[PDB]
Parts: sequence; structure tokens; C-alpha cells
Amino acid sequence: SDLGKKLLEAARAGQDDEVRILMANGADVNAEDWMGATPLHLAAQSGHLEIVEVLLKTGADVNAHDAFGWTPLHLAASQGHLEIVEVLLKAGADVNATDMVGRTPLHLAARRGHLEIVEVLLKHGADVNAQDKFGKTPFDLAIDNGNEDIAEVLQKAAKL
Ligand SMILES: [Cl-]
Repeated sequence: SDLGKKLLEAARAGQDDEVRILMANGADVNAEDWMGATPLHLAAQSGHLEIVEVLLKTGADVNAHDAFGWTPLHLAASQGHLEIVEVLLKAGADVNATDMVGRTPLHLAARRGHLEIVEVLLKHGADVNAQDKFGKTPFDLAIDNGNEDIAEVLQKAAKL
């Protein structure tokens, strides 16, 4: 609980050595804060790859959802952290997991303009036709945000 609180913020801040000490001293790797974020969520969101790999190696739940439904893959796709996206997928992250608004990681990558992430999620079986609670596909979010290259790629993937 107490070390868990410290682990969350050391993961967010990229404090590799502190993460390691906290885990060796028994910090709960799946500790949650007020919004259900776990250390893996915060490391994946803030782009700290080594810490993501350490947490995965010592039992972090790769498919944990926070209070908003976001999984660590949602957060890394949204924030554009490609290597972390790949490690999470390799650790078994659900490529088509959905959040509170029905969005998948591909929705968020398209909304945020992250073409490399879009291309990698597609090659790992992301659902181009998934519809969020607003009735929007990833293609719709690419158009809404003026991301024409992502939109063209998503079109080609839907066609074939
Ligand atoms: Cl684009």
C-alpha cells in the first residue's frame, strides 16, 4: 500500500533504480491509485520502456483497466510509444480491448496521429471496423483530426 503508492509515482517519473528497490522490498506491482492506474499504466503512458519491462517481468497485469477503461496498451498507443506498444503486445496485451467510451488502442492512435502505432496495431490484428460509443471507427477519428495518411492506411486495411 505505502510502497505501492511510491511505486506508482516512481514508474510515472522514470525512476528505474527506485522502481527496482521498491519491488525488491515487496511493493505491490499491481497497486492502484484513485483512478485505478497501476504502475504499468503509468510507465506505459509516460514512455518508460525499461520500467515497463521490469513491471511485466515481476507480475504486472498487462490487461488491467483503469477507471476510464484504459489499458496500458491504450495509454502507450495514445501517447505514441512504439516500443512499449510492442512489448505490451508481446506480453499478451489485448489489441482490441475497449475503454469506457468503447475505444480501442487503434482508435486512440488514429485520433492522436501516431502512424507507426496504427501500422503496428494493424499487423497485430487490430479491428479496423470497431465502433466506439459515439459510432466512430478509427477511420472516423483520423478524419476528425485531419490525419489523412492514417485514414488512407485504415481504408486499405478495411478493403483487404
Ligand atoms: Cl496522418
